Amino acid sequence: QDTVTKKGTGNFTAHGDIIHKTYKEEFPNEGTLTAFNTNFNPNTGTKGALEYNDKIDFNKDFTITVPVANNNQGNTTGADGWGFMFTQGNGQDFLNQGGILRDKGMANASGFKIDTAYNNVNGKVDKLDADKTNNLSQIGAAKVGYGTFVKNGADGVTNQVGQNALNTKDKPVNKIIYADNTTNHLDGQFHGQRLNDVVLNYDAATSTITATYAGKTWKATTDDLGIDKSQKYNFLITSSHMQNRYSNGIMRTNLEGVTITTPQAD
Ligand SMILES: [Ca+2]
Repeated sequence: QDTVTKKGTGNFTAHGDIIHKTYKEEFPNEGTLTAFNTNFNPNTGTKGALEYNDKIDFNKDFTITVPVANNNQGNTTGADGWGFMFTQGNGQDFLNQGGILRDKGMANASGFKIDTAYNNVNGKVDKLDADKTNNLSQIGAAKVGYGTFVKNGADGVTNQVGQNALNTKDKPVNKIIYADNTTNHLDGQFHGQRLNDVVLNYDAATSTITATYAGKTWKATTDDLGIDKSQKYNFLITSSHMQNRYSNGIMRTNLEGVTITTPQAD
């Protein structure tokens, strides 16, 4: 099958807390990495998005690949995670309303999240984080989170949709160990603080998105996500760091290896 690919800073628009720089000792194999959440402010928290400049057409196949490197922080102090979000709205709306990583964000937004935080506002826990059976039971110092597709309702409220992870023995099923203390660049164990690909592979014939990350696979249909295949969508890569957290929540990608690949056929 012949495909076309767009990538890199020329094809994404930054919104909010996004910077670019080298990390020579920690990522000597890499060029310019793109960092979210570096504007640290425990009074407000922070957030950022990268918005793809072209529309997503859910009547045709696509594969989206995003290299991510997670903060090496426990789930009560680090960043909220990564939200790979499809929406009729834009990055400006996201800065205004929020995304898919918390309790509520942009109305009708949907997509895949890597949730790296146990979010608790004075004893009120984000609903999906409180799901000890499917999602999350290790809280505090653990660098433990979870993956899942999600859909924001007409009211913005985030709900879990699609399938639980399809190829795992982990308990909870959706678990992701998103970082550890390894600094070795060659070691072949999975290390979520190093760069690892998120792959979103959409099959138009079956209306199904497959998400692969950390060797785990999730699936959701356009019907699960509320996606109208007759309408073109925007795609955003999002991250955020909650207020009242007192160490860095820096989350990084390599934008020149963020690829949006589609058939050359119409
Ligand atoms: Ca969370």
